[PDB]
Parts: sequence; C-alpha cells; structure tokens
Amino acid sequence: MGKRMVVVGGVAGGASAAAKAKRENPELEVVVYEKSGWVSYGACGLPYVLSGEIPRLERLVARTPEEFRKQGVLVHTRHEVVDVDYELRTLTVHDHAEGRTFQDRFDHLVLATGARPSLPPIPGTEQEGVYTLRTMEDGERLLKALPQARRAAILGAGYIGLEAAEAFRKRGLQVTLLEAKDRPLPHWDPEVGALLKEELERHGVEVWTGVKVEAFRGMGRVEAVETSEGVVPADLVLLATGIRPNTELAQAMGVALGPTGAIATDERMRTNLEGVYAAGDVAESFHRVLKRPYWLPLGDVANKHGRTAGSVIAGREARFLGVVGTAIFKAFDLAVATTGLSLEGALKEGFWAKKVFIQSRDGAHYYPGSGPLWVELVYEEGTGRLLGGAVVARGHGALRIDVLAALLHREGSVEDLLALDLAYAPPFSPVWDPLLIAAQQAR
Amino acid sequence: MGKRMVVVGGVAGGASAAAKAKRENPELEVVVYEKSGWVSYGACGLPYVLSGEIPRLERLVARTPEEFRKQGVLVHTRHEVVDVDYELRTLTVHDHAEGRTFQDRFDHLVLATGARPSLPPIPGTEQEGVYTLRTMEDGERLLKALPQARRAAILGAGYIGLEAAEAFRKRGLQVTLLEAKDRPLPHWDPEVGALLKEELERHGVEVWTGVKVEAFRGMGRVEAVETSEGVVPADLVLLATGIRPNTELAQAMGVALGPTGAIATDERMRTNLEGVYAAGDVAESFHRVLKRPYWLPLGDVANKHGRTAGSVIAGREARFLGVVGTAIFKAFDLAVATTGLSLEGALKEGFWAKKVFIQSRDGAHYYPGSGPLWVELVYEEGTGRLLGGAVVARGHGALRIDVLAALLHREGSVEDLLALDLAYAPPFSPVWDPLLIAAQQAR
Ligand SMILES: Cc1cc2nc3c(=O)[nH]c(=O)nc-3n(C[C@H](O)[C@H](O)[C@H](O)COP(=O)(O)OP(=O)(O)OC[C@H]3O[C@@H](n4cnc5c(N)ncnc54)[C@H](O)[C@@H]3O)c2cc1C
Ligand SMILES: Cc1cc2nc3c(=O)[nH]c(=O)nc-3n(C[C@H](O)[C@H](O)[C@H](O)COP(=O)(O)OP(=O)(O)OC[C@H]3O[C@@H](n4cnc5c(N)ncnc54)[C@H](O)[C@@H]3O)c2cc1C
Ligand SMILES: *SCCNC(=O)CCNC(=O)[C@H](O)C(C)(C)COP(=O)(O)OP(=O)(O)OC[C@H]1O[C@@H](n2cnc3c(N)ncnc32)[C@H](O)[C@@H]1OP(=O)(O)O
Ligand SMILES: *SCCNC(=O)CCNC(=O)[C@H](O)C(C)(C)COP(=O)(O)OP(=O)(O)OC[C@H]1O[C@@H](n2cnc3c(N)ncnc32)[C@H](O)[C@@H]1OP(=O)(O)O
Repeated sequence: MGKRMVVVGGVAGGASAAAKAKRENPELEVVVYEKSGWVSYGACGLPYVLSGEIPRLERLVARTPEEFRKQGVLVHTRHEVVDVDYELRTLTVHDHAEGRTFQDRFDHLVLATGARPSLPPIPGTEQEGVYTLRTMEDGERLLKALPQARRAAILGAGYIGLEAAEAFRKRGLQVTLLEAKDRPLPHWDPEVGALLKEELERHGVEVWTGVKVEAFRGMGRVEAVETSEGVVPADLVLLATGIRPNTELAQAMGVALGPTGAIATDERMRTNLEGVYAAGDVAESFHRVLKRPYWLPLGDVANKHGRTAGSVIAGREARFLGVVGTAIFKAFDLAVATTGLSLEGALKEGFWAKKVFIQSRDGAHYYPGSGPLWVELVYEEGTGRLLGGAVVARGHGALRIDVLAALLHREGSVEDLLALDLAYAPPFSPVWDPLLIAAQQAR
Repeated sequence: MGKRMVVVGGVAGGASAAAKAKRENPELEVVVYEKSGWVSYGACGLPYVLSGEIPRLERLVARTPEEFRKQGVLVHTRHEVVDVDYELRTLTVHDHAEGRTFQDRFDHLVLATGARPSLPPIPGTEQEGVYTLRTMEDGERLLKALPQARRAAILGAGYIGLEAAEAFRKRGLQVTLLEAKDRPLPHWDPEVGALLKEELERHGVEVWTGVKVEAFRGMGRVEAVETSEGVVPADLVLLATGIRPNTELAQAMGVALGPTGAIATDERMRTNLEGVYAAGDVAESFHRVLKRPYWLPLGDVANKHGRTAGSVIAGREARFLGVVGTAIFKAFDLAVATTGLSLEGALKEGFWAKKVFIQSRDGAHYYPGSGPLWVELVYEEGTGRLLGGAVVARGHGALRIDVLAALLHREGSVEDLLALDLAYAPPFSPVWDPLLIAAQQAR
C-alpha cells in the first residue's frame, strides 16, 4: 500500500522512524509533529556546546526540516498533538500550530514523545537561575546565563551532570556537585564512583555526598541552596536528577504502560493498539540479562527503536531484539563505560554474584603516554556467567566495553572471555588485554 | 611432586612458562637457558626505541634475571642448549656457558626457541649496513647506525617494516619501502593496503611496489640496492621479509612438526613426546575459523602458550583453545587491526564469501577532532557467518576489532553483530557504531 504515517515527536526515535519508513517505502505519506521547534538534534552534545568546544548550537542537528522536505518528509515544529481519537476510531490527532488548531488522520501512528526531567520536590525550584538540560531550548537558556559566571550548584551526580560539571568548569565557574547517595554515579558499584570523585576533585569540583537539599534561596532569583550539610552559594543551579517518560498522551488514548512506566512494546515496536508503535525514550526495551522489559533511555537505543518501527511500517521485515544496558560517557580525563548489571544490582536480582576489579594500563608499561585502564567484571558464582562489567580509561577508545556487551548478548561466561583472541600491540594494550587479566585471573 | 622444569628460550613463551609454573607450584625447580643474553623483553617495543620515543633499550624488559632469582627462577643468558638426549632418555641438555659446556636433566621440557628472520637469497646481504629487527642485539646494532642518517631501504611491507618506516622517518632518514607484491600489507585485502600507501606517502615515505630486488651493491659496505625498477641509494637497509620458527633443535630430538613447519601441540601445549611442551613462536596454534593448525607468531599468543604450559606442568588444569588471528599495529597516524580471514583467503579456502568496506568517523560528525574510521567485514554469502574483518582508525583505540574477534570465536553472524548493543556517546562513536553501519547495512 501507500498510506499515512504520523510521528508524534521528532527528536531521535521519531526522526529515525520517519527517515527509515519513507526511504524503505516512498509511497507513504510521512508527517512529523514536533512540539519543540527543533527536530533531529543530538541532545548528547549539549554539554560540548555549553563548554565552548562546539561553537554554535546548530552544529548539533543532523537533518533540517528543509533536508527532510527534499527527502519526502514533512516536519512541523512547534506543533503539539493534544488529543488522539484512537480506537475510539481515528481521525484522531487534534493539534496545535502558531495560531491555530486542527485535525489529522493516521494509518500508522509512531509515539516518540520522549522523556522530561524528573523534578524533586524542593521549594524554590521555580526561580530565575534554576535550569535543566534536556533540549535545544535548554541549551539556549543556559548559553545566555553562562558567560557571566560565577558559582554553579549541580544536583545529581549521574552521567549528565558529571558531564555538566566539566562544561561549567571549562567555562570558568566554580562548581559544587550535590548528591543524595554516598558516591558519584550512584547507580554503579562504588569503585567506579571513587575514581570519579578523585577526577572531579583534581579539576576543582567540590563533591558534597549524602546531602539533603532543603531549599533554593532567593526572592525569585536563586543565590543559595540550603542543604542538610550547610549552605552552597550559587547564582546558577542545574537540576540533573533523572528523567521520566512522556506517557501522558499515550495513556489518554489507552496505550498500555509497562512495569517501568515507559510504553510497552514487542520486537516490532508495536504497542497494544493496532497500528500504534512507540520508539525512543518513551519506550521500554527488553533487557537481555534480566530477561524482562526495562527502561533504557539512550540515544542509540532510540535510533534502533525508530529504525525498527520505520522498517516495519514500510513493510520490511525488522525486529528489535533488546539491550544489555551498555553506556559510555566522558568526564574530564576519564572515559566511563558500563554494561549489564553492577554487583549490587546483580545481588538485588538474586544472583549469587561476585565482582573482580583490576587496574591495568592502555598500552605497554614502556610505551610513552600509556595510561591507566580499569576493568570491572560482575559474574555468577558457579556458572561463570557474565552479568555486567565496567571499563574506565582516558581512551577515545576503551570501549573495550563493547566486547563485554557482545558476550552478555549470548550467555557468555568468564571462561568464554578468557578464550578470546584480542588484539595486542604496545601502543594499545599491555600483552595481556586488561579484559583477559580481569578474567578469573587476579582479584 | 617437586621435579625439574627446563625452559630452552626465555623470551616470551619461555618466560611466561617459567613464571607461571613457579608461582603455581613453588616445589618445582625452574631453570631458563636463554642463548641471547637477554631474557623477558618486548620485541614489539623495538621500533619505539629506534624512533627515539623510548629513551633507553632496557626500558623494554619486563623482568630481570635478578628479579626472577628473587622469585625462585634461575635464568642463564648466553647459554645455548646444543643437544637433547630425549627418548632416547633424558640426561639430555648438553649446553654451553662462557667458556664451558655441560649437562643437565629435565622432568619437564618447554621448547620456546622462537623464530628467526627469513632471508631472501640476495647477493650482498652479508654486508655491513644490512640489518634485521628481531632481538635486543639487533636493537643495539641499529641504534648505533641510526644517528648518522642518511638514506634507508626497507625490504618488505609487512607490519614490522611499516613500523620501521615510521621509526626511521622520526629519526630523520629518507626512507624507501620495497615490496615484491602490489600493495603494502599484501596479506590483507587491498583497501587496507591502499589507506596505508596514502599515509606512508603523506609522511615522506616512498613506496616501490611489485619490485624484484636484484642485489645489494657495495664492497662489503652497501650503498645501493639494485632492483628490477631501478636503483635505490641506501647506506642502511632493513630486511623485514618474514620470520620462520626455530625448529632445528626440536627436530634433532624427534619432536613432530605440523604442516606449518612450527612445532605441533595439543590444547595442553604438549608435543608428541611425553614431558615435552612448546610455547610461543616455535609453536603452531589451532585456528578456530579455519578449524586446523596455524602459525600465529604474535606475542600475546606466546604469553598464552607460555602460561598454559606453565600451569599444566605445576599440575593446574589449563587449556589453550586456539586463535582467530587478531592483530593490530601502529603505522604513523593509522592504527590497523585485522582478524579472521581476508576476503582473498576466505575465497582460497573455498567460501562463497563477500565483503563490505565502509568509512565512518570516531565520534559524532559535530564533535571536535573526530577522525575517520573504517571497518571491513568478511562474511559467508548465505549463512551470514563472519569470517574476518578489519578496522582502521587513528584511535588508541579501535580496537573495536575485539568485538569481531569475539563473535568469530563462537560462530557469529552478521545478524548477531547487528543485534549487539554497543556504546554510544559523541566523543567516541557516531550514534550507529561503525561496526553496526557495516553490518548488512550500506555497501
Ligand atoms: C545533556 C544530555 C546528554 C546526553 N548524552 C547521551 C550519550 O552520551 N549517549 C546516549 O546514548 N544518549 C545520551 N542522551 C540521551 C538522549 O537525549 C536520548 O536518550 C535520545 O535523544 C532519545 O530521544 P527520543 O526521540 O525518544 O525523545 P527525546 O529526545 O526525549 O525527544 C522527544 C521530543 O518530542 C516532543 N514531544 C513530547 N510530547 C509531545 C506532544 N504531546 N505532541 C508533539 N510533540 C511532543 C518533545 O518536546 C521532545 O523534544 C543525552 C541526553 C541529554 C539531555
Ligand atoms: C620489531 C618487532 C615488532 C613486533 N610487534 C608486535 C606487536 O605489535 N604485537 C604482537 O603481538 N607481537 C609483536 N612481535 C612479535 C614478538 O617478537 C613475538 O611474536 C613474541 O615475543 C613471542 O616470542 P617466543 O618466546 O616464542 O620466542 P622469540 O621472541 O623468537 O625468542 C626466543 C629466544 O630464545 C632463544 N633460543 C633459540 N634457540 C635456542 C637454543 N637452541 N638454546 C638456547 N636458547 C635458544 C633465541 O635466541 C630467542 O631470542 C614483534 C616482533 C618484532 C621483532
Ligand atoms: S542523543 C542521541 C542521538 N540522536 C540523534 O541522532 C538525533 C538525530 N538523528 C536522527 O534524527 C536520525 O538518526 C536521522 C538522521 C533522522 C535518521 O537518519 P537516516 O535514517 O536517514 O540515516 P542516515 O542518513 O544516517 O543513513 C541511514 C542509512 O545510511 C547508511 N550509512 C550511514 N552511514 C554510512 C557510512 N559512514 N558509510 C556507508 N553507509 C552509511 C546506513 O547504512 C543506513 O542504511 P540503510 O539504507 O538504512 O540500510
Ligand atoms: S613481544 C610480546 C611480549 N613479550 C613479552 O611479554 C616478553 C616479557 N614478558 C614476559 O617475559 C612474561 O610475560 C613474564 C613477565 C615473565 C610473565 O610474568 P608473570 O607470568 O609473572 O605475569 P605478571 O607478573 O604479569 O602477573 C601474572 C599474574 O598477575 C595478575 N595481574 C597482572 N596484572 C594485573 C593488574 N594490573 N591488576 C591486577 N592483577 C594483575 C595476572 O592476573 C596474573 O595472575 P595469576 O592468575 O596469579 O597468574
């Protein structure tokens, strides 16, 4: 056939769905409704623009609504879809431009509305120099504030947030990091968080841990931050405390949520309603180690969701087959890579789990420049089964993490990892790869 | 028990064996006889000493005979084992110190004699500024010649050789590369050799291809190199044309050679004689893609041999389970990694094989500094089974090659690679990893 595919949201999942569907089947009418007035941009890059490394914000968009148009795809920014007359029985789609509101129908509907910041309840959040880092507009806001220092407080020592810390220091601010749990990167085992505390500290960041924030001081302006542990003075504050999925519209039309709260999906990205798909951060994914659904709001997973929905609609054969949880981020001079489950998580799930954590190099002892390289393996006591892993390096790669993600994907034991014929040469690895050394193999 | 382990050769295979056995069972009498007067050093490092980047040649050794002694291991350099009275029936081991010759016995024998340069029959090789890069003493000889320029010819455009060209340019010389076959790195598909020709050229290296060397001109000094394509003036010439294993003493004792010419072995590194193992460059290894014995003289495989033999002897349970051929080297601003089979070799072996070759980046389009990244996949037509692949980057690393090595290890298809959840973030990968892009996925 040659019918009508409506994409709600156009950031990553949504743009992927649109771009792939129209390529795979040029008969479709493909329309994207984005509320934000930008479309198809790398949120991941926002801290590099903040920091000054990337000169202009527009650098971050992959495709313009104009290039889209050239390619058969009609994108509307600043259009919010306010209601769907689903099943029910499509029309559906009332939505809003500049001035007006109006109707549309669809044959295939891709929900790709993303995630919004998850705001803690703290009096004084509403003030003038409290910010959030999610969108292009967020970037504009911030980018205005920044030059004109002086003192920043960042709530949340998650990856973005560690990422913001570096950006603000690169922009000359003094920065203190506040975290309610005891370590930075609290969702991973503590050795890694340690490494990070030391690197933040080396670069002038103050890291307050185990800290209850009580309010943001000011008369609508923000100058403080009052905490259980004292008062942090700050004319800019960044809330970096989580995101939650944008599910509200999809519940209105009776799309089912999964246990995570994100929209449920099958290997075809299809929801519970016929003709409705979801993609990207509003959607659950099957975690392959946990053997259940999971929310993993990463941008590469959004692209793989989007592209699967896209292909499926264009009548190609395409399945999405799940995640293992691999992430990497850059914080100052560390590259921090995780995958699978941390020992704590492994334990919480009931495994009889053990961890090893080793410190190697990134190149021969004798090689000029060779840096430290840590690897963590989390495994199942008896079986040897791999459950998760971390590698940290200065390295632009390592990224060695990818090998673990590979193994986690099938069952994959410590034994299997030992048997792997990895690449040796003095500039890149010691003669035993740090993954091999960590395998069984020292403690 | 508490018997006597004798290791002939003490470079990498040999050293690993000795060190692992003594640790694993301290009751062993462990003695190493090395002919070369150095022991336990990184030949792979030699070009970085050549180039000046690593200041002194001793920086390459990992353990001194002294530190070994402290750890229960007796090493003798400048000791050649000249005969073995095998089975036969051990005394065996007549060998030679400084002055003397003498007898020893063994209960376990590890043959780790390595490999020697494989010289093409060329009149005038015997002269004064012709050199080879294999040993610590080779390193001395060249380090003497180097400062004092002026014109270098390298025969052979293998990894050492490309490695040498870089070293020599960093040391001021003009360098011309002479290769008999049509490409640099003739052993791999040609895309890769091409990228290297361009890099070599961009750094001042002249690269003569399809070139028959006829002889080394001079009166016992060398100043030329006469070739089917003209005359290359050269006061220093590096022969970098292959190695062959040192199987001579082992044949004398009736140890069996494999079809490769290297010593045959089992998963326990045991030879055909009871009590006799081999480790390192003298030893074959089972290739897991080709499902037969293979020669893969790399230093990481030597450590893996060595440590297996070692363990086995101290009566730990240990097995070596083959290789897949993964290698990586650095030539100027390229890191070049291959694994499995090139398409050529794939086809020689009779697979219905195809290849894909793609060029991506190492980091988001918008990220500062992101470089190119290429990836080659070699696969079976129908099944989708991976057969080999290459990745080249500037990257320290990528090294992504390890993922393929991983997959090659189990059967592993292009499909499987596709399903992998790798790590995305702007500094390190585009949002589709270049492995993923390559997979089915563009041509
Ligand atoms: C600072 C930062 C750094 C990051 N770094 C990384 C990294 O290093 N690696 C990585 O893999 N990921 C990273 N991410 C994650 C990235 O933002 C997402 O995971 C990815 O872009 C997936 O997006 P998506 O299309 O599902 O939706 P989102 O990017 O959440 O966007 C959906 C858009 O659709 C719109 N929409 C919502 N409701 C409606 C409606 N009712 N009608 C019409 N339109 C609507 C929204 O306004 C929104 O802008 C980072 C994110 C941030 C914020
Ligand atoms: C310039 C250069 C660069 C390299 N780069 C890399 C790289 O980037 N990555 C990688 O994986 N590999 C690399 N290698 C490979 C490395 O040399 C070997 O593959 C590795 O060290 C394995 O060694 P082995 O112990 O089996 O024996 P070898 O290293 O060949 O040494 C065994 C030693 O035992 C001695 N011996 C021999 N016969 C007798 C006898 N009859 N009695 C007593 N003693 C004896 C020899 O004199 C010799 O020095 C490189 C090599 C060179 C030369
Ligand atoms: S914060 C996380 C990041 N978020 C974002 O990426 C937001 C922006 N991205 C997007 O909006 C989508 O990713 C877009 C760009 C809309 C989707 O783009 P397309 O789906 O059109 O994808 P591409 O233009 O990247 O190309 C897709 C096809 O092109 C082949 N290909 C890509 N790159 C290469 C290289 N380097 N060499 C050879 N071929 C390449 C891909 O294989 C793909 O092929 P198919 O034809 O789809 O199989
Ligand atoms: S050109 C190719 C390279 N050639 C060479 O390597 C030549 C020189 N090398 C050698 O001679 C051998 O590799 C030597 C150094 C003699 C062998 O040394 P050992 O066998 O004693 O090995 P190590 O001292 O490296 O230690 C082995 C045990 O130590 C554990 N371990 C290593 N590194 C770490 C780090 N960074 N963090 C924690 N643990 C570490 C190894 O796992 C290994 O453990 P065991 O299981 O006890 O052997």
